[PDB]
Amino acid sequence: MVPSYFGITQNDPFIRFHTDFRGEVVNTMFENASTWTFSFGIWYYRLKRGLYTQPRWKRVYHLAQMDNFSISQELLLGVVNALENVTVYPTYDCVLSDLEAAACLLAAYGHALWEGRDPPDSVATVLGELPQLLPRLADDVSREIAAWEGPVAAGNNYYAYRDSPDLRYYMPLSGGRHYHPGTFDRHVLVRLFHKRGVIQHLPGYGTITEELVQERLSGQVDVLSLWSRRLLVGKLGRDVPVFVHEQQYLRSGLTCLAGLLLLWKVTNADSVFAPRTGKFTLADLLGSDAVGRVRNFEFLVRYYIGPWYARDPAVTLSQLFPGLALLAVTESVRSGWDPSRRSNPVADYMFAQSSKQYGDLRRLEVHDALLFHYEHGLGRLLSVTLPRHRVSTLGSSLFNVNDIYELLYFLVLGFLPSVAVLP
Repeated sequence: MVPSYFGITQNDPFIRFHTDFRGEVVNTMFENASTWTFSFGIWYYRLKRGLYTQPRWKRVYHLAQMDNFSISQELLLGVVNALENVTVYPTYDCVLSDLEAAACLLAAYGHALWEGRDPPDSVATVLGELPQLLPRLADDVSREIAAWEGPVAAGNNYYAYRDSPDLRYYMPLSGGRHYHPGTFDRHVLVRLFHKRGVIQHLPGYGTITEELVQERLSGQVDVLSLWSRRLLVGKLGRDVPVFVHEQQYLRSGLTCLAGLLLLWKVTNADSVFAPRTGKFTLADLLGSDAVGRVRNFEFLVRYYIGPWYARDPAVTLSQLFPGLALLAVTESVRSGWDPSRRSNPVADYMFAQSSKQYGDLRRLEVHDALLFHYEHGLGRLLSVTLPRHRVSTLGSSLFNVNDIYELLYFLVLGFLPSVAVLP
């Protein structure tokens, strides 16, 4: 009964909810706002139009008024549910989120800077320090890209994973829980972390040294392992995973760092106090009755990410930012890339989540195709000359996002409504 609150933008009040932030915000919008007059952009409309002519999906998603940009609550919840699950690792034995894995890599990175930084005490503290750590990481990445050796992976992507065209599942299956040798060879973060001594021995990356054989023989033994244990023993005790051997945590953690780097880059582009371009107002979401250096990213860290992690430590980056997942997947799809060769993968996963015909394995395969697009699109967006410009272009052309204030809400909601139909 004690209400929960999240803060999205500094110019806005906090948003009240009981247990499910996104679900309750969506429900309030359909109950209090004139949704029939809204647009959610052409990407959402094209999805509605495509489904409208398919009787099964028209019924499941309660589609009505074929030539209206407005979408049903059922369709909106369907899309959002698919996006939220993108970086969820749905195995019975998943003990860490992509966010906690990213926090361990970042604490190890901070220690490896050798600048006398105050050691963080927990994942919550590392999250609190993202506004200080991410600019340093972004500077190091920019230097690593400028001095890049050998070829760049397909799509000018510096954050690429080298998977076989036949790889259909995200879970690592080589020698237990490792990805095939060479999977991380062209990934800028892995190259940087290996250069800074964050990662010392990564199976399938580089060559086995005499020191690994000596460690295996004598037992006399690593920055990543030390920081993973320090941050996660409170949560897991003795059962702390070794990221270099349970590579799903290494890969999800790296993808989450790429996601955080992109969020830090685009969220701080302009002030929420500057004159508005778009038509969205908080009243479109909650109803009329209910309502220097740019630091929009720090505001989200303190009033959204931090409080969510405190109440639900299983939270993943796609559950926090389903709009980021929609942008990244769309960037990959539009580029012509396909994980089956190395098309609506969001809609494909929505269908797999609702249909009783799909077994667990088929649903996982469709989930993993969406996640492969997500990783590729995220890497593409972060690798372009001006990431803000490409994100701005996709936002205004497809997702009804026209300024920084609308971008911030879109990233957190997975959609952006505004009055499109007026007398």
